Amino acid sequence: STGSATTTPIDSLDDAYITPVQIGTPAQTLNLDFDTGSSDLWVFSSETTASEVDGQTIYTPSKSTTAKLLSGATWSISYGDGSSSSGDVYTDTVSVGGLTVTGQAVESAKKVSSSFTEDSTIDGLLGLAFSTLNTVSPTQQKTFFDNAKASLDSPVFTADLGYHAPGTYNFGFIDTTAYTGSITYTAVSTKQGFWEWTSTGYAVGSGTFKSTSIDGIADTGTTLLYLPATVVSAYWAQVSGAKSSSSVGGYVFPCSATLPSFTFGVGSARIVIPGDYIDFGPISTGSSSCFGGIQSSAGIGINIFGDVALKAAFVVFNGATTPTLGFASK
Repeated sequence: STGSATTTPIDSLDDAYITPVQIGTPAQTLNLDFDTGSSDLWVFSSETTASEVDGQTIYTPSKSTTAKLLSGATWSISYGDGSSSSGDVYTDTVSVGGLTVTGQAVESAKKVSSSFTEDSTIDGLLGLAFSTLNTVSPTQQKTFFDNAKASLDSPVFTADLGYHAPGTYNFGFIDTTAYTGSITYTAVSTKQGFWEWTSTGYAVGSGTFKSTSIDGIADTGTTLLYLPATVVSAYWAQVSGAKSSSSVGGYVFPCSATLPSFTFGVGSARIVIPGDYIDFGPISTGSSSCFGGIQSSAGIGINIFGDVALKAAFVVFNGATTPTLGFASK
């Protein structure tokens, strides 16, 4: 089997991408944030505290003839940005782009943190990291991909995120028309539960490539590119007037600037992030100070190849017995 679904930016900045997901019978379609940095499929629901729902579409398990409460199961998650959610668990039929999993754990939120409530465009998350990170207790549950894998034509999914435009998540096949050149594959460590890999270096604009190992995670659920402070300083030094602002929370730059590209290495291959992809717009409405799309990871503990990086590539998440990642230009 295969599946293919379009993923759409939630706003004009590509702050996140939403993909429609069919849950239950008859189908209830929710727009979920596919997140290769986490491993829970959780949704706003008829069980979510009413004051914490503000425009999201909800899953109502009592209206699904295939929903079954997973007795005694609860979940609770906290993300790297400070947000969190928790609740109970159903199993139900879940389909993405024509690919159907029966008995998928659907984690129904009873509580969500304010950042979720405040974003009416995201109805929940669909985790695509390794199932070892799934938070369901006392019996950990499998991700959608883990459940589908054995049925897929090939045990892979691909992320093809658009810049200021829709893109595609495919399951079970490589669309060889979706990229240019070849796909360069690189080793993955699953020891932390992430799609963790090592970039071979970087360049700023037309500058020389710096060969240096940068361990990080391929994370579709993170907006920005978080890299070591040395790398980030070298980038923003090429933007007149750019500076790190403690009060804003990162590097800012004059909105009048033209940003240089940023290149990262995948083996001997190179992925070029155009400068425009690094512009996240005014820090507050009407400001002439703009927020940068490359930020320091120094306070995180891990480097994160988020959407800023991934949207410049066609990315293969190869879930073979020994997982690997592939990157192609497009």
